Amino acid sequence: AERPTLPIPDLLTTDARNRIQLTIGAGQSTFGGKTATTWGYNGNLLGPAVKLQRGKAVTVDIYNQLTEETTLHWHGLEVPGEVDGGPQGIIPPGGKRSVTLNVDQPAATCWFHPHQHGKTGRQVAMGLAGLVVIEDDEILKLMLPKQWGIDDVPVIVQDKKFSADGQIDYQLDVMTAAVGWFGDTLLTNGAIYPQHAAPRGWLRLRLLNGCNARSLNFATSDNRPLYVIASDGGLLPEPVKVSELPVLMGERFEVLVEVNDNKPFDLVTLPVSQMEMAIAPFDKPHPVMRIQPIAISASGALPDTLSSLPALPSLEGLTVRKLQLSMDPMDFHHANKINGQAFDMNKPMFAAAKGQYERWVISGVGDMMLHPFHIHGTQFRILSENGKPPAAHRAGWKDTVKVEGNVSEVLVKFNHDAPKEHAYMAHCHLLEHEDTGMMLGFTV
Ligand SMILES: [Cu+2]
Ligand SMILES: [Cu+2]
Repeated sequence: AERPTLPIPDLLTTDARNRIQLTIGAGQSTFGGKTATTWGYNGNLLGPAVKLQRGKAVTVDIYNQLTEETTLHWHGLEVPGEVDGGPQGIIPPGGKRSVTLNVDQPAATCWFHPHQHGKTGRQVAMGLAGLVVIEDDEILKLMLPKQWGIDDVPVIVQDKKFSADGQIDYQLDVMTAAVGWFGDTLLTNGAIYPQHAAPRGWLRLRLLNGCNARSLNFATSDNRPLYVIASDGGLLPEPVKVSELPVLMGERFEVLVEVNDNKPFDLVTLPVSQMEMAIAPFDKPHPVMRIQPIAISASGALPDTLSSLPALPSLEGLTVRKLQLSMDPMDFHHANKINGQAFDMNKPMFAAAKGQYERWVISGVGDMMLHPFHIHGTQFRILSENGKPPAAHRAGWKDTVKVEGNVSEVLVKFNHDAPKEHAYMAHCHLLEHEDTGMMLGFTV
């Protein structure tokens, strides 16, 4: 048995009447010979890549065929509260939901997943995640690698814990609420250590850390560089060459990597400093996927310049908001907090100004856990990350910011409304923390 081929999510576009159908359902997937019940969008596991065009409205019809309630959140999309599919956007079992997305942001890889209050971790663990590929008039002029599933590939990396029966083993209990749900089976687009057939020249990887709790650190088996071309919210001004790429839960980077000879190399994840994430088999470099070159040459290029990043404005005069994350020293369902309160679906913590720059200061000072802090409804600028100026590859458009025993500062603006009944969320994207209170709503 050769390694399995990397599964490629289907590139899903609008039909005749500008509609997209998404069915949330249960099926079966096989993992190392053993069948398991899994959940998928438009299939058994994970989901398709929804492809939107900047400025072209589309309607998404969502059918919930699960045995519990769900929501469908578009992680990274600047859309109104009413289509954002946070915990208020309940779709009951057997239920249907329609949403109009009017995409009004630069080209980027976003994603979608459940946001059910207290169940998100379980619902992502069982298999639900999809991709969103935004294109605009600018990115297509660049001549990047762009053959979907050939030289432009999504890489959804996820660990799972299985019971001896072969079934996914999720439980949100008093330890998971603290440290997060993780396992020793690493999945790459839902496959174990797949291989991807790549043409000579530039391979474009759209990396997503789709793990509940585990952070990742991408490198190559032979330490060839990754050229970072994009972050969560789209293109950097120019490529940032790195030898390793840390990626928090819920973050996307797009990287070019060279396929310059006929020899296979792996994309790996390196050991991380995170409570209990460096236990074997993550105590050494762990293979993510085998890149197998084909003698085909690909025309994609690494442009010396990608885009223009607008100047930071003056920070004098801007509203400051302080967000203190805290974990109850020892009811575990409400142990994690922001500003001393566990998520109340009913009571938004504050109202942001529409179209007005704000500085949000997020503080994990008082514990040493990793909190990838995610704000809905915006692509922001990181001003300070964990008490340093941001790394070059992290200094563009971001929807997540590291908070780990220190203080981060991001420049935020909300171009779209979110009323009380469909508030935006701001939360830790360690899903078990989210599910145990580490989240607020806010209005616009
Ligand atoms: Cu989000
Ligand atoms: Cu957290």
